[PDB]
Amino acid sequence: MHKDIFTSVVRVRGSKKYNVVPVKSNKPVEISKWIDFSNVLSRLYVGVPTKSGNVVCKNIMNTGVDIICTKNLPKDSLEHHHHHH
Repeated sequence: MHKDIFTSVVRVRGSKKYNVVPVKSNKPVEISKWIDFSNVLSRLYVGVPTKSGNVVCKNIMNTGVDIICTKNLPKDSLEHHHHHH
């Protein structure tokens, strides 16, 4: 229609079960910048296991837009429902 919501996969550097995180933008971006931002993420390593809606870089490429990961990264899997066999 006009612009598309940026959504890409960035590398997450750390021991947190997963390896990469799906990130999205708060505001619509032109598809030409979707590639451009993904290029940035290709040199970028997120090292924070966080909840959904976490801002990695605000004003990416100095645009005024927010890039947020919407996947929940479980770094330490501490489940205390079961004991242990």
